[PDB]
Amino acid sequence: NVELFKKFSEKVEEIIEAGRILHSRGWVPATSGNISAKVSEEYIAITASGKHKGKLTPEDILLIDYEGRPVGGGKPSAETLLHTTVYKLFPEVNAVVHTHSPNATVISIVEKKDFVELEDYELLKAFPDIHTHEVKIKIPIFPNEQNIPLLAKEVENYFKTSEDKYGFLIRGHGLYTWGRSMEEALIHTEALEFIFECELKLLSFH
Amino acid sequence: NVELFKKFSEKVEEIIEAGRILHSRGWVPATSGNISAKVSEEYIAITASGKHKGKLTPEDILLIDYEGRPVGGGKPSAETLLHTTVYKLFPEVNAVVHTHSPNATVISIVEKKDFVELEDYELLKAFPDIHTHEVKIKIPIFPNEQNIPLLAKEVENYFKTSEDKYGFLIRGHGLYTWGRSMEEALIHTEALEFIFECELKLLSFH
Amino acid sequence: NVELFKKFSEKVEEIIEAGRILHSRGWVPATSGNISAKVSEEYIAITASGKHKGKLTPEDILLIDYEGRPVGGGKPSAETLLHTTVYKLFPEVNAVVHTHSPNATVISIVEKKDFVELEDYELLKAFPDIHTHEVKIKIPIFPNEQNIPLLAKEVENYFKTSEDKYGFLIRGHGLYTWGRSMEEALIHTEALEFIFECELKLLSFH
Amino acid sequence: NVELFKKFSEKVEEIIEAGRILHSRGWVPATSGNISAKVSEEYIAITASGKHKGKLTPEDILLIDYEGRPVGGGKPSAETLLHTTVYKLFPEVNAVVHTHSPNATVISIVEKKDFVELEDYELLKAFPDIHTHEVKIKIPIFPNEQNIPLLAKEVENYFKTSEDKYGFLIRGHGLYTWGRSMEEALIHTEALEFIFECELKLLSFH
Ligand SMILES: [Cl-]
Ligand SMILES: [Cl-]
Ligand SMILES: [Cl-]
Ligand SMILES: [Cl-]
Repeated sequence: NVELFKKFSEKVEEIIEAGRILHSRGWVPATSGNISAKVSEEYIAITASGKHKGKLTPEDILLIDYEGRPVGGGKPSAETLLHTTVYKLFPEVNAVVHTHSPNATVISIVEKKDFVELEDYELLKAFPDIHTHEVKIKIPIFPNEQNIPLLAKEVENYFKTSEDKYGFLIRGHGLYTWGRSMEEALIHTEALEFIFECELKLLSFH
Repeated sequence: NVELFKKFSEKVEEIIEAGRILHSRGWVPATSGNISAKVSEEYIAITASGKHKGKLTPEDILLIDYEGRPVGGGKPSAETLLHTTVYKLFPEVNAVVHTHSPNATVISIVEKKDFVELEDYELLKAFPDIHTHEVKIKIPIFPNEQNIPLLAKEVENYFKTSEDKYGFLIRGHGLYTWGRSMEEALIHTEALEFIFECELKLLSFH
Repeated sequence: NVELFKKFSEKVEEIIEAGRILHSRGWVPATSGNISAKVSEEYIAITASGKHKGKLTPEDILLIDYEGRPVGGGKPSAETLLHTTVYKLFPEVNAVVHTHSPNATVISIVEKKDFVELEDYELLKAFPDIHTHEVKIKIPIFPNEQNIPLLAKEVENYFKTSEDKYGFLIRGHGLYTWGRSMEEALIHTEALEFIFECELKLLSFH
Repeated sequence: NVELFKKFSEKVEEIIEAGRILHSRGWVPATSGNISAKVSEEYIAITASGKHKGKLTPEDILLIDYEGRPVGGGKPSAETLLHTTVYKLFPEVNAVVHTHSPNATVISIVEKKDFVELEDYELLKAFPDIHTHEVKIKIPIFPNEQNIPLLAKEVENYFKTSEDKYGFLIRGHGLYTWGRSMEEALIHTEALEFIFECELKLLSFH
């Protein structure tokens, strides 16, 4: 079976910790959000969807394949499909974080354009990874597509053709980001959650 | 006397902890709110109304009957009647939480409709209990009925005939939720408090 | 010299703790606010005005008389006069807390009427002391009177003739409350700070 | 080499702590902001720009000269130039703090005038250092000048000719303050961040 058990357990502890941190920020209320971490080139560790991310225990962490399918046999879910999609788009990514903050939810409902943009040299330093011809951090907003494979399709199309790879928003579902490490993903989450705060606060005088 | 003393003491510790958690969220300011836990099919443990939920001690926890009456003889109160009402409506419920957050209070005053609604698949996972023909989490708002038995009446009528059983709001009094366990009730409280946040924030641009 | 030293030291520790609690709430930013505690019928312990209430040490606590004068000889200050005023109005009061929250400051500037009112049975339980013919918690707002003795005069007149004795606001200076114990004062502060939150939030849609 | 190593290490620990405090306030999200401390009349310790101020370790602290140049040879940066500028303007200053809060960022975008003002006797006590003919705490706003030496020029001109020396804002970059000690700088930061809160909240009803 190899040393998967070793890496899996490490990701379990990594995810439980990430969950306590997210919760302390008010970004994963009452079961919303989800967290995943790369176990190996064949398996991913992902938080069970109905569990509160702020009180995880080993039993709440599931092991799936790059097809979003649960190793112990099963059918993929929207969340499981969406994470694997991220892993496939960015081979360097080892962690995916989905938050569901009040600001993200609200922005998902009032933003008329299909993206949120800000331009913050200050915040760019959080994405030393991304090289682009712009200085504006951009966050694409995807529709609440009930058709999962199509939603995935649009996300792939966007990121395959876009220089910016900060994260994305799915209206009525929440924010998604990722990183080469859980630390990098959390940092990205914070950066984006910050933008959502400014974006709205602006639209409280506009 | 049986092992009531055993269960009572466990609920005391459960309630004091729930109170510290609620307070840390700013949901039980200066004595507002109240917490109750099922001791047995004949008794309920409830927080004394004039005590700060964030600094409870065993002496602040009262023992009442399913009639809202204080075991040591006494006359029921509005709060005591309202909780027992919840216990009677839902036999599976073992804990009731009443919060009084700034958002809930405000919503109690500005919402024109008699309910708050949102629709959040994400948040629905917090109510694995409820099965309905809708995807919108709904929260009924009841009037500041001075006539307690009538208020109770309306709450009973609503929930006896409604598929949704998330919680309810009493204008000028606060939010009410419940769960099969204190943990489940707290999680529900968070989910609903989240909706109140988005609801208002929306109405800051509408 | 008696056992003043005993009581003084107890109030020192009481005040330092009250200060850490206030600061954690964001109610005493950068030196604003002040805290006082009754040492005896002849002396009061009060926090030095230029010290940050969230990092007090014994050296930051001053001992004054019921005349606001610093025992070691000196001339009274506005703050010292205002607290002694409170102590004189309410003989049962042993602690006075002055906070300076963003909400209080803002309310001090936008409220057109000379008082803030709310009516919250829920919050009334925080003032088991006050008996009145009303159900609305009321907070009088006094002008930024440069003439200290006149400001004091108006405060005395108000409370000598008013049934409500929750606390008061001095525009451009901050909120004031008190209690038979520091715990009671802090609880009152929270109750009033809560009202300031709702009051404004309302005026974000009105 | 002298005892620089002694002082440097002390500033390292001072800066890491300041960073944890700033982060807990939500003022240095995802790498934004920066912190510096005077090591000697020839060297300054400054936080690396791309590191998260809330998770600093000795390796993230750089040593530069009063010319903003990195001792180990290198070319100055905007941040490094801006801090040294502050150190040169105020010889008593031993610490510089740059925050990047949601409020500061937002204010940087909506404030039409080139400064923010408030007038708060209460807050003035936080600046026992500054003597002026006014009672209003003033914060000058400088443009997002890509031309660094010119930005520096304007900042110097302002403070060389202004009685107020509370701090300043660079649109799209963040708030800057300083103090004779890190504690004094943090206190100033809080005072200014408070004003930004009130300023906006006002402009939510104006
Ligand atoms: Cl807003
Ligand atoms: Cl709002
Ligand atoms: Cl507001
Ligand atoms: Cl606002």
